[PDB]
Amino acid sequence: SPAVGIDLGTTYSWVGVFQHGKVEIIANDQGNRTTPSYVAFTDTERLIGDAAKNQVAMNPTNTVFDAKRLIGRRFDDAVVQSDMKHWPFMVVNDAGRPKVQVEYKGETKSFYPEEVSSMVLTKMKEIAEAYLGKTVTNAVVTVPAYFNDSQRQATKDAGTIAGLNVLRIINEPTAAAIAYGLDKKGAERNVLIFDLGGGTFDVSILTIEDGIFEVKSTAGDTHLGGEDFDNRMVNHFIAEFKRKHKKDISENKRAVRRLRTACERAKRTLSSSTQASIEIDSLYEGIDFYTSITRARFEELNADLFRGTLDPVEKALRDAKLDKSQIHDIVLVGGSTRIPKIQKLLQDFFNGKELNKSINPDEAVAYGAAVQAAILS
Ligand SMILES: Nc1ncnc2c1ncn2[C@@H]1O[C@H](COP(=O)(O)OP(=O)(O)O)[C@@H](O)[C@H]1O
Ligand SMILES: [Mg+2]
Repeated sequence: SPAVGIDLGTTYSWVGVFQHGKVEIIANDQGNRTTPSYVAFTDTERLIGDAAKNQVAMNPTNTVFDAKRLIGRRFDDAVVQSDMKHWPFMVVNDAGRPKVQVEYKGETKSFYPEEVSSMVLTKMKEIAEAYLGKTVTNAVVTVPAYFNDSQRQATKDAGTIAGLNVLRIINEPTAAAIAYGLDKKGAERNVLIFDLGGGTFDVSILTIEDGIFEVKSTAGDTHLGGEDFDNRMVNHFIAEFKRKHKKDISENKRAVRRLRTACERAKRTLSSSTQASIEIDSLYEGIDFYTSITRARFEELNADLFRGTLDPVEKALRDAKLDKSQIHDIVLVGGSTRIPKIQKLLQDFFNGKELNKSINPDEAVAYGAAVQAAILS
């Protein structure tokens, strides 16, 4: 039976299958290969993915995201209490365990983090069945290497709730290394995984000896990601709109959301183009917002965030007791590592060493998990 590899991402989720000697990162029936890790609840329906993300500004308190930051954790955990101040949805305590509380079809309902993630996994399952034309049951699901047993068990539980048979929970940096065949290359191999996603930055140093993976060190920032770079763009354009129209759009949640979406899309374009256009009809009080931004300006807006990603690299190397010259392979993971300045900074830091980046970095985890799922099935 087909077995799939699932990257259950903090902000975006991906599903691949290894067939015929190739990995297919599977598109949904609108052609999109990624599913935002969003679930929403309304008067009439439950919405997953982009359908949930697209109505977040009209339905903020019943639109849930970031379940991966809660999954496997206890309610009184410092990080849970810290994160809850930034979320517009309610997190309640059920007997020590955090639950998200929403209104759903006119009734108050609460869900464990793994139930929320299972709804995202249900969609991934359906996407893969739409592509394969067959029932999909077996899956390998990835987690951050620092996840503990509770978080791993809760992530497996989300798979089970979704109807998946989770063959194995494996680490995201190991999935990435597997995707590049780094366990099949010789002596010990020191591998640095540089994983910059939508909300989190993870650096891992693995050593692979006789095909055995050992996590030597991890570092990073749990609250640094692409959305911070989008944030800097949003603020930049809110200030521009105010300077040009003497109007502050900050308190119109729908306007800011439309600006944010435009900024995220401009950001992606700036990874392959030196400029990007912003085109928003009726952004605020009937005023269109047609403008542009250069790649240089985007880099300037974020210069300290980009440069600072090197400090967790240095720390991970110090903890692994390796010099930078002892790294055999550098692997780029997460959508944010497509940013040319981040690539330049990292390659410069490694004295010109070529990066592993031929696999779309935001897809490399699902790619590796798909390979592992075929091996185990
Ligand atoms: N071409 C691109 N250039 C810059 N950033 C991108 C590009 N493609 C995706 N991203 C960013 O990658 C981040 C999400 O990465 P991903 O690994 O797909 O999600 P997760 O955060 O769940 O790991 C987002 O901030 C997104 O805007
Ligand atoms: Mg990712």
